[PDB]
Amino acid sequence: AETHGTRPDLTDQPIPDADYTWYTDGSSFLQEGQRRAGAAVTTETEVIWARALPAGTSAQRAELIALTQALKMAEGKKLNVYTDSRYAFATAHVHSEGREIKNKNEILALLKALFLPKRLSIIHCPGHQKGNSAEARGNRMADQAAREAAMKAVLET
Repeated sequence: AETHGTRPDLTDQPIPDADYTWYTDGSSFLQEGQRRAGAAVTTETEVIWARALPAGTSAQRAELIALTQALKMAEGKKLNVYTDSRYAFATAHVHSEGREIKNKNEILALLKALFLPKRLSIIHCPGHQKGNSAEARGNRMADQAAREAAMKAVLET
């Protein structure tokens, strides 16, 4: 049981009985002078969802959006979901009392979506990993799909 959290039964380690294990990533980069971004939810081997996000979108906000989308798609199911983002992890895990100065909308939407899955763990794993370990391949896969989605939309196809 977490405390000063939002969803009281949310955990940070893999639940034995999970139906789904997904990896999420936001990615942001500058191209043609402007900030571009995308978000994705994947397993080790398959892209469940990935989208380009509007110009200006920070990495932080892209990461909230990716994690929020995974929670929605897992509604009613038991989910282990990994993020490489300490900021999305904290936002999910720790309740903040101050009126949000940044990403107020994305944070509000992530917080509502926390309650969708039947059971949930949001786990933070390291990014940029070279392993064939499940997590390594999961996180790589999510990073690649999110960057790819953002790239394809900026280039226009």
